[PDB]
Amino acid sequence: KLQDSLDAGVGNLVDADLAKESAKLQSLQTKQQLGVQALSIANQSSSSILSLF
Amino acid sequence: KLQDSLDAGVGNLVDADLAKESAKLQSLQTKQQLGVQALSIANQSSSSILSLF
Repeated sequence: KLQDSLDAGVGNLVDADLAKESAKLQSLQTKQQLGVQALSIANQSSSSILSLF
Repeated sequence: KLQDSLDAGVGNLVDADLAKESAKLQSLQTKQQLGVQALSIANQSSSSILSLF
């Protein structure tokens, strides 16, 4: 019983809560796609003054 | 007879009625799977605004 107690304790110290991780993964993936789109939008800005000449 | 009565009293004090526990187990498993589906639907919420950009 004491060994099972130490195993449950080590699991309480280290084990991750994966159900949080799935939601944070989905949010971070959507944020990555939005950041790539924002990078393209920022990249377009330089060409607007090409029409000036 | 007095020992039999004391054992019956201890059983009345601590023992559980498992027939209620069976229906509670079925309802709780169904509620757990429904909560997992609700969690997935909550995780999908962020994706809708990618279409706007």
